[PDB]
Amino acid sequence: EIETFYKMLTQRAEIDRAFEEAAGSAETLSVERLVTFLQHQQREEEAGPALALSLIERYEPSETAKAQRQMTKDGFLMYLLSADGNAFSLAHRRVYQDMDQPLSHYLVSSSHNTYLLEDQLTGPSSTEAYIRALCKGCRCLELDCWDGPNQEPIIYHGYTFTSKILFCDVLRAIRDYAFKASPYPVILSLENHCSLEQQRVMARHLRAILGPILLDQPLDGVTTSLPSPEQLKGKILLKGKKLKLVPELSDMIIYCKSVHFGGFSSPGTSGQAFYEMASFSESRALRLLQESGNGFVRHNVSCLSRIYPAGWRTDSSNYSPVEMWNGGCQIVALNFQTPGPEMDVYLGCFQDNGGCGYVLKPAFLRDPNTTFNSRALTQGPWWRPERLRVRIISGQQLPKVNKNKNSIVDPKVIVEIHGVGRDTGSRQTAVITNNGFNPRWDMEFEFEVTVPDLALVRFMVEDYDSSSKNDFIGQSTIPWNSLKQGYRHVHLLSKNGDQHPSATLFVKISIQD
Ligand SMILES: [Ba+2]
Ligand SMILES: [Ba+2]
Ligand SMILES: [Ba+2]
Repeated sequence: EIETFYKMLTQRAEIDRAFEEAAGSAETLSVERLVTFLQHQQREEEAGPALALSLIERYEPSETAKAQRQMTKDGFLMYLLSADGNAFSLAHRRVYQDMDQPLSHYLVSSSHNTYLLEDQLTGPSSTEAYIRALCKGCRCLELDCWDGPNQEPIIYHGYTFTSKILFCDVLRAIRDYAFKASPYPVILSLENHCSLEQQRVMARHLRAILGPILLDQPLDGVTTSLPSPEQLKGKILLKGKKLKLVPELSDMIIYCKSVHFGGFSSPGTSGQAFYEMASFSESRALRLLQESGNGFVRHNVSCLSRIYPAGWRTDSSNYSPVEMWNGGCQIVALNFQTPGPEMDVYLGCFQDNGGCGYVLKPAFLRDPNTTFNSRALTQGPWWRPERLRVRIISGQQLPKVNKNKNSIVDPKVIVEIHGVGRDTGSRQTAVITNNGFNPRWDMEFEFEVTVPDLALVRFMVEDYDSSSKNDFIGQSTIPWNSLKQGYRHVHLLSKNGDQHPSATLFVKISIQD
């Protein structure tokens, strides 16, 4: 029993099976057999002895098998539960993309009314709100500045009862955390309602506090395009109105001149300058995407566009970012403080490219001569249908969503495809009753995805309730090109984006053209 029970608890058939298939009759996987697994099952492109051997050196527990270039079932499991066994590509968990193009070519992690911790009407504001966001990799922040007592500018939500904070205190927090998560440029959106004098104060604080991090002069030779993330590495840049407004501030706006949306031109008239940025509410954006989908896309190739949540979302709720990304919208601002599927998708996207906060758009979204319109799909390089098969096998140590600490979870799994409208889909498994430790579903879903470059696959686990809304247990969102094949574990995250140390899903993924 102290083995029976013990090791029976700690025992997974699906794993046994997998090893068996891999290893066949042997009690061990030889480097050769492992390589075959890595290739045939895991579809690793760098599949080979070098890979195999590192996996064994890295994960094999038996000194004998290790020394002898072999993997036991235990090392097999370790591997599968490791960062290498993660359904989210380990290789993409480091900056690996081209960081030398104009900013407008990247999707940028952006926050809305960053200072807020809760609702838009009366909740608190705090420097913490800025620290958190920056710690989640956010690059684009928002400061709503108003005149404050003692000639000290404050920040809060204009015309509301939201609590207040100091512009200067905010600046220090930003300075301290701007690059804790990424070395790439941070952009500060200043919504300026300050008197001339206090505007002067702001400028003083900016210079004093940010010091040399602040970008206050154009980049040398940057003439026809926005600089690249690499060129602006380690810098903070301001976005706002440029010449009611003191020069001290206006002179600091370099590549992000706040501008009213004109329309989409083409030549050197109308469709704004690269160093100028327009903003669109959630609604206007949709309509524009609705009527002038390709115009927007094309507009977005050389220009940065900021989207922000509809005014009615006083609860700080969030819209779906995907719909904006499909149009090439880069600065899609969300309420970082609000847990939900929207932020789940948001942070899944930005976990890519080493989580640096700048994720390179697909090529077709970087072609000024683009005929793409996610809303009216025609043939083009973006069209590359794939057949995805996901098998939800089992779950391991699913957290109790909390509740009257006595009931046991009755887990079910939902799998969703987010992307161009035609690709969006969702499927769910059955509910296993009373088992969060090791529910087993062994259910498979298949999805057809025509524009994978814009897709994301999301796994969600709920605790089923007949009497009410199901409790969210954990989640994980993976960008299409980071989705690893074969047998893998999906490491579940909490509402708040936190990693759940031992809560996982064991799955088998296969992608075929
Ligand atoms: Ba604002
Ligand atoms: Ba129960
Ligand atoms: Ba329940």
